Amino acid sequence: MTSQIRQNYSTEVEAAVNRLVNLHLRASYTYLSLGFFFDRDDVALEGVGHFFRELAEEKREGAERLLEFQNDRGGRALFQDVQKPSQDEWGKTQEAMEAALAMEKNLNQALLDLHALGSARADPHLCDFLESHYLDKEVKLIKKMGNHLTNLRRVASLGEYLFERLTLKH
Amino acid sequence: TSQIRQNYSTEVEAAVNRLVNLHLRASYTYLSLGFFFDRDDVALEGVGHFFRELAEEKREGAERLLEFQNDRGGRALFQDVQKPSQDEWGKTQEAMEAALAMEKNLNQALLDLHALGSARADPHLCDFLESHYLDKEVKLIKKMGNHLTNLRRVASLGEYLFERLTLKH
Amino acid sequence: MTSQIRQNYSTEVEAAVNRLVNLHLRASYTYLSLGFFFDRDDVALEGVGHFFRELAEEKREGAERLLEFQNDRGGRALFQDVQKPSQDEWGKTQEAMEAALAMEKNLNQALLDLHALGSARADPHLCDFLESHYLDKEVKLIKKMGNHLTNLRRVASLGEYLFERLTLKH
Amino acid sequence: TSQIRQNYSTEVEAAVNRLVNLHLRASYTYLSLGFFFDRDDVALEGVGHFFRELAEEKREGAERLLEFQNDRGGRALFQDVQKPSQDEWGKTQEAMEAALAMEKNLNQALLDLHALGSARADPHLCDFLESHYLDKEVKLIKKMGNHLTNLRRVASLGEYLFERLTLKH
Repeated sequence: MTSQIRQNYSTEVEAAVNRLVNLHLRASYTYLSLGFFFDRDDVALEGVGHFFRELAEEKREGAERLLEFQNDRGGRALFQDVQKPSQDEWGKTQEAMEAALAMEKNLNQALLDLHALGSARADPHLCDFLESHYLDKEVKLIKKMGNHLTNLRRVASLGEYLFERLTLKH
Repeated sequence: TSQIRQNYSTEVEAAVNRLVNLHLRASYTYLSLGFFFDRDDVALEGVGHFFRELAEEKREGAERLLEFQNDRGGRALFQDVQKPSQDEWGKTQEAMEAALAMEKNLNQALLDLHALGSARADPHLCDFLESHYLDKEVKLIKKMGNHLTNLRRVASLGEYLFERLTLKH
Repeated sequence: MTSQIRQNYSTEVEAAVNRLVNLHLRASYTYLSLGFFFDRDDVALEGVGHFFRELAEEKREGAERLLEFQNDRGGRALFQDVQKPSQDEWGKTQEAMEAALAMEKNLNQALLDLHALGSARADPHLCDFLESHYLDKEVKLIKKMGNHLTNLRRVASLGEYLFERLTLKH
Repeated sequence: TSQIRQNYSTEVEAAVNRLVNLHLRASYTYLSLGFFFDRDDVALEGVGHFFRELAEEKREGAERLLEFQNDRGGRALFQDVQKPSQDEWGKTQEAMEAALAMEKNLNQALLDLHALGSARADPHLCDFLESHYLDKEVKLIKKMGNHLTNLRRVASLGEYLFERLTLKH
């Protein structure tokens, strides 16, 4: 059938929002894997673990907010398989932070493609939603990850422990 | 002409005037609805309060659009506020369908004004409409869709129960 | 690789905890799908939606607690694909509650299988953890779902709305 | 022969006595460790406080096991508490490895007592051990493993930094 409330909503935009919800769920899954990898007994870096566990929660809230938006606009959420994380062990915190930065840059590129699509179909509500809820948060998180990576390259064992102790915990 | 007018078009100004007129007429229709649902032969005060609040919201929208028109250097031109389309609105389901259609038309007018402002390169107007008008409209349309679904679900007795358990509290 | 803290922990039990984490994640995914299906404009039962959204949170906390346990015991978490929910649309709230009850009973059966496995391999900490954190919660949730199903069969349109209004909180 | 003894075995009673002795010996060793780490030529007061707290935890464990033995109708038999296995414990990494080995031995003894009580069908003893001894022991072993990983990571200067930023916090 057709929704009674659906207005100025495209099927392409709806599929793109569904794919974005899947991407956000996959990112939350990867961050859960990272956070639980970093509290292992042979890693023992609980600050990095808390960082990634908070990022997993943030991505989960993002996916749930995108689903609420999809429901508000008259679209039907179609859930897909949440692909497992790309790695089982993430090595040092620098490699893990580089992987997280690449993943958020890909998520941001997807957000920007959805914004360009919504601006093409003249969907101002979708673009305003993405701007007020997704774009600035993402650039802030990418800047924070760049700072963390710079400080990790600076302290590069002992420097890794000092970074986890004095930067991530504080 | 005005000393403060900048990046403001005459087409956009006329569109804002027509939009404040649409908002005033929608507030008028919601006032008529809320006072129809308070009659002694209707006696549904929850759905009456619903439309009485919607009339206030539409009036605030029209006044905010007028403040915007004044802030941008435009001249507000007021027109006749056409009387509501109906005197009696029947059951609450028919009235809620009429309100939903009216707000879908209002949201379509808002989107047309946003497209006009984006074509004329008026970023302030589009930002104003996005931050103040679009999301409120989609939220109200979703609420009206939920109300209509629940009204179709309960459909006399179901109407009273909907007004008591959903609209009143 | 011969972790320093692993003691009285089996590889079979570790694989079973991993499968349980995957089952809990799949259940949380299914409950998220349910709670967002019950918030559509053509369903409009936000009480049932809130119920299922709260259950998805509980399943996610269960999976995270099982992962914390796996880390505490010296096991390595292996993440798999989170299979998409079994249905896209769940029909009436009675069919959806029956599906949720079946899923809860299957999750409880998996928990009991893991408890029996841990008792077979003489793993007292695992069985104590499952008893104090998972079994009673499961039987309470199953009893609540049985009560909800009985009341839904009792009120069986108008009865569904009345059940969502007077029984389910928002 | 006691009036309250029920479902209590002589084997289980002897095992609880041996476990109380093991807990007292572990408390003695942790006391020796904590007082070794506040020496003037060690000067690591954080890792000293760590072991001073662990000694108190083992003392509470032994006293709770004695209270349990009294509650079940058994007669506590106290034995000699052997001196700690070392007088000087070297660096904090060697000392933490020794503490981890002692904790794993204590946990293995707890698991043997649990298996014994489950063999004699003593559900109260197993429930007591599960609710009071097993989870605490696995948490302490995980904490010691994390401490050892961080000590191997920072490994002089790294040892001081670990005692300052991890143990004092």
